Amino acid sequence: GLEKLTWVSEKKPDWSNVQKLIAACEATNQYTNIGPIISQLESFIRDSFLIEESKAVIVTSNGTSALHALVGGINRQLGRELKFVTQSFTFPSSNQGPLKDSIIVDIDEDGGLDLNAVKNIEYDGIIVTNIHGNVVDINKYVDFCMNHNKLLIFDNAATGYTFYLGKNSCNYGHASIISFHHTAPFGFGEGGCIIVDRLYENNIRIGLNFGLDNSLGEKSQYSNQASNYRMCDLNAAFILSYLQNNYKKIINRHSEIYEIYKNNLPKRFKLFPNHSKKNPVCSSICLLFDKPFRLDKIPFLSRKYYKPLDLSSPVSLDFYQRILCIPCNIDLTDRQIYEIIGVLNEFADKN
Amino acid sequence: GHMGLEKLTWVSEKKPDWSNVQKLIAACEATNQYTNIGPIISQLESFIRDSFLIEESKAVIVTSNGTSALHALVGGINRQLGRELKFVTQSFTFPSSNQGPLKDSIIVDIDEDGGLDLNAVKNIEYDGIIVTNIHGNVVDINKYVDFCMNHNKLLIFDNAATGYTFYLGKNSCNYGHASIISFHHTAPFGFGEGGCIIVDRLYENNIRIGLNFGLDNSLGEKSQYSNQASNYRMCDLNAAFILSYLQNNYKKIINRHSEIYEIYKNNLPKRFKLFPNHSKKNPVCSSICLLFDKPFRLDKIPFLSRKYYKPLDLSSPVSLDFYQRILCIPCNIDLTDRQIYEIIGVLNEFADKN
Ligand SMILES: Cc1ncc(COP(=O)(O)O)c(/C=N/[C@H]2[C@H](O)[C@@H](O)[C@@H](OP(=O)(O)OP(=O)(O)OC[C@H]3O[C@@H](n4ccc(=O)[nH]c4=O)[C@H](O)[C@@H]3O)O[C@@H]2C)c1O
Ligand SMILES: Cc1ncc(COP(=O)(O)O)c(/C=N/[C@H]2[C@H](O)[C@@H](O)[C@@H](OP(=O)(O)OP(=O)(O)OC[C@H]3O[C@@H](n4ccc(=O)[nH]c4=O)[C@H](O)[C@@H]3O)O[C@@H]2C)c1O
Ligand SMILES: [Cl-]
Ligand SMILES: [Cl-]
Ligand SMILES: [Cl-]
Ligand SMILES: [Cl-]
Ligand code: NA
Repeated sequence: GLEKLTWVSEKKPDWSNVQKLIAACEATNQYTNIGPIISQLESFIRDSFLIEESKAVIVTSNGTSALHALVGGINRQLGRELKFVTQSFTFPSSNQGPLKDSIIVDIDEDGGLDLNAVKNIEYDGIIVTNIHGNVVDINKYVDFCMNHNKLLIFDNAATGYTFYLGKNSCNYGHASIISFHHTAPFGFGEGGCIIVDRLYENNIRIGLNFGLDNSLGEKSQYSNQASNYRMCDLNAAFILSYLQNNYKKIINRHSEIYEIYKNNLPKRFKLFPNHSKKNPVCSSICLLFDKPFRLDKIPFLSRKYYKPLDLSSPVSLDFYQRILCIPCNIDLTDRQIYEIIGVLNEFADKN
Repeated sequence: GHMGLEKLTWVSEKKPDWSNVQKLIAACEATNQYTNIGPIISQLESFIRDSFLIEESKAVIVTSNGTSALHALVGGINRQLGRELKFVTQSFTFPSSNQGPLKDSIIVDIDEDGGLDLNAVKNIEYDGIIVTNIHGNVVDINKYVDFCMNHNKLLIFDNAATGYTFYLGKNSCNYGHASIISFHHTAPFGFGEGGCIIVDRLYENNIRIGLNFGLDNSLGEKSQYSNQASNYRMCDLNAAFILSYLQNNYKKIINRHSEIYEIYKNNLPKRFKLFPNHSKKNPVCSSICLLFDKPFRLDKIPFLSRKYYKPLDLSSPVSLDFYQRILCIPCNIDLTDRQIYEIIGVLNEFADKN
């Protein structure tokens, strides 16, 4: 039964629908530099993911370029290269591009950047990762950054539809980013999205286009903080089509998969720390064993994320050593989930 | 009075060969591998090598866009050498070469041949230079090669707009340590977004793993991200649209762009010159770049036309002079010879009155 597990659901273009969308590009020859699909996808994300009016929805080439475009747009707006802190327990994106010199601190046992490690250092802002659809105690980060006059970015690459105190977690902090990578529940190919305070929208949007704004004619000015960060309308069509056809099923079924693990926890495993009242929509089901173990002991498709960016961060390393990332996708059967739980019970008994 | 020119577009009308694109992407549907180097990437990199004639000494590495080809190239070389390398770029170019890992590159003027003024780096500390082959025109490539050899400097050609201009019998992309090309929709060979790195094999591995955050899955637990890396890879969906467009069009684009250049070469309007170019055969141009003898405004030209490049440093005098004197005329496979002569008619009329 577990032989046919896949990391990602089988995804295939709805060709008739993708062709209908890109017909708009064919009619004007505008397939990028903000063609006719970008507004359609940004709208659909706003309305389907429930983003608030005080937030821009800005699609980009990938989750990484969503984070980098966000920072570059903010840097240009403030006339300074801002210094960010990120947690060790995250993907490389938050220590690359305009963040290549970001400060790396440990997480606390609740899965997010340890606020204790930024008490006595110089920084403009923090990046907190909501791990694989799970969310931190978001209001403790909002409150701290408010009291210290710091920018707050949520790395929601893997966290497009987990609700915190009645709204999409993407609506908290000054900004968040989402990934539409093929491996994300909502993704298809490559893509990213910035959810950000309107204060920064214009500088971020022109910052996808080297800083250039055609509407300014002769005073259009590049920024050395910008790049080519835009989403191509081809990619926007594939992602919008996948979302139109699947987004509601993904939300419901991922929540149901979470329910089975929550009510049938395997022996000596705990759910990854989460602070949502309703079940999170996960990119994988993250469990923590009570002690370090190797993946090669687990006899079905599984992974460990995230190898600490700084291998010296103790909680990050402990989590990495104890974590199991189980496939979570709309192809999973309840039968496969109960078989996985039975295998992990057996794993615990032998280990 | 020129409704015959009302239909001019900057770019040829491009539409997917849906059957060809669907055939290519069926490889992705079979395995669910649409990115992270799916089954189309090797096919597009092979097609570019065989079609553009890239030597076996060079890796062909596709990327998300021409800007990411340049940035992934520099980020991979930075990782291999163990430091953030200092590049000089020319003011008369696109922003890409003063962004990302090049955000602090040194900017210098061009000489009147359209490339980086080598006399301007006399007393600078730098590791390499980036020279822009403007809109398919090439610089005296061997001048730059000899200089970078004598001075032990890395040489990158920004060929964003220059995928098939030959210098001494080989594609200009084959010269220096590396070049990059753009498959942006606005590029003759482009469709949507895309880029390509042509680079000495010495750097191939660091650049390829640098598309994937510096991670190498073949190292297992020793796989290690680099702060010099990013997400720079080309999505196989994009590879399929670009490959299909190249397969159907690249030979016609080379021949037709050469034919269009030939008409301008033999019917130059009064007081305009061809942008400087050092190839023996006609270049393959993203636009026909003419220099008027005097500064002028685009709003005097009664047909679709542009100016490139606004100088990155507006205190670069040769760069500003070119900008003020340049006219970038549409060059694509939809243009009729009849339209080109109506354009030259308009530009003689412009010249006599300015
Ligand atoms: C020397 C050099 N180096 C690097 C790069 C970076 O490559 P990449 O990252 O691929 O853009 C470039 C890129 N040059 C290109 C760039 O790709 C494109 O956006 C464009 O810039 P820009 O003129 O600012 O873009 P635009 O105003 O939106 O479009 C130019 C014309 O192109 C038309 N166009 C534009 C997009 C489209 O989908 N279809 C289309 O027909 C558009 O209607 C307009 O008529 O031209 C540049 C010369 C370069 O020239
Ligand atoms: C916290 C955080 N922040 C930022 C980003 C950056 O977003 P983006 O720039 O979109 O990747 C991310 C991205 N995380 C993702 C990333 O997008 C993806 O490449 C992947 O990384 P990695 O595990 O190194 O890649 P992989 O080894 O190629 O693929 C993981 C699995 O996914 C399967 N896969 C992969 C690609 C595909 O097309 N189809 C497919 O089935 C693949 O077969 C394998 O089983 O997972 C990360 C968790 C993040 O987790
Ligand atoms: Cl809640
Ligand atoms: Cl679908
Ligand atoms: Cl030659
Ligand atoms: Cl075609
Ligand atoms: Na054809």
